[PDB]
Amino acid sequence: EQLTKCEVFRELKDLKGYGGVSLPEWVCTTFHTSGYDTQAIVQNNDSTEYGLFQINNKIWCKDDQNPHSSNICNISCDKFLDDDLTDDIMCVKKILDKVGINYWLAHKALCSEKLDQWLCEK
Ligand SMILES: [Ca+2]
Ligand SMILES: [K+]
Repeated sequence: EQLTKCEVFRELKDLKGYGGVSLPEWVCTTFHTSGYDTQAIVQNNDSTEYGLFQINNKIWCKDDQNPHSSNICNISCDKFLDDDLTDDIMCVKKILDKVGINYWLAHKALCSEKLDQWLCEK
């Protein structure tokens, strides 16, 4: 589904403060990672990134292109293409505990300033 700014804000609530990443940062970073599309798939050769968070199948989750992934998150990648972002968040929380916010490249380029464009009021 195609989510909006504030939908994302609501829905990423359990991520608020985890890793010292605020909700506004994540709204921005998700926007600039998947365009708020929960079914977004990016792939090459090679590797494929899945969902709101563009969680990859090289080390994070398993799929048919890389069934031999380390599968850190202990899950099928395609669980990251439905609307329940509960499992997506638990995996992002693991990406954060081991490689940090810079897995998401949009964070530093696009979401390191003008965080006022990413607020949801009331
Ligand atoms: Ca999911
Ligand atoms: K979109």
